[PDB]
Amino acid sequence: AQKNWDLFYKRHWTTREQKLTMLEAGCGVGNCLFPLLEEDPNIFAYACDFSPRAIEYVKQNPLYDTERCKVFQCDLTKDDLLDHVPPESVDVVMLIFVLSAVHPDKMHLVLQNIYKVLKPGKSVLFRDYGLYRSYFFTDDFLAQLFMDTGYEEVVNEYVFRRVFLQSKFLKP
Ligand SMILES: Nc1ncnc2c1ncn2[C@@H]1O[C@H](CSCC[C@H](N)C(=O)O)[C@@H](O)[C@H]1O
Repeated sequence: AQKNWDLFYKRHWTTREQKLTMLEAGCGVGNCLFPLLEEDPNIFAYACDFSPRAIEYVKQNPLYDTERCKVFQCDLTKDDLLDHVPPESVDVVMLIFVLSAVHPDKMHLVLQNIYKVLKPGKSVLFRDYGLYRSYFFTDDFLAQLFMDTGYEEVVNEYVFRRVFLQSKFLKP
């Protein structure tokens, strides 16, 4: 698994864009996130990625500042988010083009990990491929997955823009 994702380092925000605290799972090289962080200085981010070759690229980018963003390697499927992220401390979690890469059987080990750090009021902005080594999701299969892992859906919607899905789920 991670082997394939690490080989690649040798799927972008699309108008998805205060004391906001945010986590970007599968941050990547943080191409969209780092610009956002410069534009607003309030935002503190915890960026986590499966591949270490990606985390070094993230540190290399000039935009990277250590006091507006914390970057750490983590496999959400097995590694624990709480060890680097304080509990119920995040106002936004963004799963963008990342749940697809995770296997369906393990796909909820992440929604649960993200769940502990998410503040009870705050939600999880989602952006991923839909249908009607990634996998694609029908709008119902996905809403069930947050429901199975305890989150409550505010928005689930396919975008035609190969398909995309825009979904917002709120932790109770
Ligand atoms: N189980 C897993 N644990 C951690 N990161 C994972 C993962 N499965 C996929 N990823 C990460 O998912 C990311 C998706 S692509 C990068 C993010 C995208 N550019 C954005 O703007 O959000 C990759 O960086 C990959 O390493």
